Amino acid sequence: AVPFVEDWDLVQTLGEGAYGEVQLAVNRVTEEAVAVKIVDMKRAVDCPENIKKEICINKMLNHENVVKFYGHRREGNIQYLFLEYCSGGELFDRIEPDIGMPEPDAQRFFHQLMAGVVYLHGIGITHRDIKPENLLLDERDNLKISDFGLATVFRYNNRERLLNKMCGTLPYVAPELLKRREFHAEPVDVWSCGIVLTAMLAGELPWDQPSDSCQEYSDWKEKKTYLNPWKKIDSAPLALLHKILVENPSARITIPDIKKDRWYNKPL
Ligand SMILES: O=c1[nH]nc2cc(CO)c3ccc(-c4ccc[nH]4)cc3n12
Repeated sequence: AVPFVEDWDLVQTLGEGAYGEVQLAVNRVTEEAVAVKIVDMKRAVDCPENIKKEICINKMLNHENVVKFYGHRREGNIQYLFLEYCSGGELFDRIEPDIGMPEPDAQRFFHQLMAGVVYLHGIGITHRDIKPENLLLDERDNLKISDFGLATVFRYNNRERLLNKMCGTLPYVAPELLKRREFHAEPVDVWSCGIVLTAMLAGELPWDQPSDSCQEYSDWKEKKTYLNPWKKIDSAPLALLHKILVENPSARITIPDIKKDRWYNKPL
């Protein structure tokens, strides 16, 4: 990207994406900032197809709680994706370890998270890796869903399909990914949003994984909310978490009903 880097300072690394590292690029003349995701397609034989899909999905998106996609180009074996620079950083860094953040801040972010996910689901897209590292903040602390490297289409027009791919980040994945050969897309994203809410409120992930052998998950199934992280969480948001972190995805709360939840609507 020699002409580009003559005019744009690749100032620093912002982070890792599913398929590559993301850099802050600043135009020397205009000082416009853009995020440049740099993907080495030689790292996997299926990387070209995979990054092509991320690009394709990105072209479908336009929402205030989704990271803007500006464009892309290839040079040799490297794919460059040009994305909104979200100057508020990752939601992850608003979460004080073992403490979380103030409840009003968690609620606001959660509302914005719901808005983004509703939008994605409405266009038939599931993100599949919702976590604080993939939720960015703009200059006014508006939440933006980031990184569609693991995203896929679960509804073609008005026809849903079941998914089967075990992907995502283990502490955030729904138990059906470890239990059912096929499953519905939307409840998996709802579950990860519940784990994000948990992390925001208590600064602590509740379990390594929602599997039968994970004691911390068994403790939750057994309603032991007198243990961490749950004992740090007020009963109101905890009541919502009780509805989101339901093992049977068919019994799990849907987003329309999350919007009816008492804590969701609570003036703080
Ligand atoms: O601005 C962006 N666009 N895409 C991304 C992707 C990541 C990786 O999570 C990313 C990570 C961090 C930051 C940031 C940190 C501080 C201010 N901003 C921006 C990011 N970022």
